[PDB]
Amino acid sequence: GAESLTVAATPVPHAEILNVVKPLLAKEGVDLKIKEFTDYVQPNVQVSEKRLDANFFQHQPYLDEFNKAKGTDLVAVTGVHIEPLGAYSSKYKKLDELPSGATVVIPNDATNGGRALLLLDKAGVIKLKDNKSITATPKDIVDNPKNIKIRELEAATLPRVLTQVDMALINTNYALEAKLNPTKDALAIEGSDSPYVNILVARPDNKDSDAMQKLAKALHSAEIKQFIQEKYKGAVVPAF
Ligand code: MET
Ligand SMILES: [Cl-]
Repeated sequence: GAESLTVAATPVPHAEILNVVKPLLAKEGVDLKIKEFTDYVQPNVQVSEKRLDANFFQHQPYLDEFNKAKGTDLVAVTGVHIEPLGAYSSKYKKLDELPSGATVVIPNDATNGGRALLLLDKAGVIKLKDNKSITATPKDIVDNPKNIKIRELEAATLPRVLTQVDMALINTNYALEAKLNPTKDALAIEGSDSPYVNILVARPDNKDSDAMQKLAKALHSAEIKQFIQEKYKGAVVPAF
């Protein structure tokens, strides 16, 4: 009979990708059971608490910081895709239009906050210190001529505050659920050669299990690459 494999995922793109791989896995004796979560904490907690076998929602910087903060030992299995992060505005059409004292909201977790600040640096809105890392904070800003006010709120909440700020830097999974189009709507956007490949994550006990390996291989398949390309039209970039 089939091997059970339970995977927590954010709904878009992750759970969509998993729904498309699920039949391929069934044909290799693996019964993939997908559980959707809307947040960036519970998928890890569920795996670490031995409730689910794996998850698919985060990048490696986030994982490493999560294990540090929580004292857990979740491990990456394979990389799947990149979601270049965009800056969105309901009020302005290009960065040059941002007013003095503009409110710019970014995620309040260490890695996605740092990532957002790095995009602001790349786009020339602010400048970060020369020795900055990818966990930069607003304290690391060395130039802010427009006196931008950097606001920090939980990642999932940013689409809901978009109309109440001048600009928001929104994780693509959340942007796509909100019907934002990163390639058309973004005022600035990351490149895809970045630290932020989204990874399948599991535990030491199952990373090298037969079922886990079959899932990992399916997630590098030509078929999944095609799905990602046609479905997300460049908003989600295959990492293989
Ligand atoms: C929980 S780390 C952020 C994950 C999100 N899908 C991104 O790539 O931006
Ligand atoms: Cl753990």
